[PDB]
Amino acid sequence: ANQASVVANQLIPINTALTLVMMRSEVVTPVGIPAEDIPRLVSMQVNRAVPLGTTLMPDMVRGYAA
Repeated sequence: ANQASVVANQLIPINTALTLVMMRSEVVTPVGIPAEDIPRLVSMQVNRAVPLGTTLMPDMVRGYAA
C-alpha cells in the first residue's frame, strides 16, 4: 500500500554516479527500490539511462543488492 520507492527527479545518464538531487521518493506501482535506500545509493552508478519520473529498480543499479 503506501510503500514509497526511489523515482528519478531528473534524467539520470548512463554510467553516472547518483547524487541526492537525482532521487525523489514517491508511492508508485510497481514498487521499486525502497525510498529509505536513497542514502545507500549515493555514488552508485546506473547501467542505463533512467528518464525523469522512472522508478529505480534493483537491476538498474550496478552493485546494488538489498
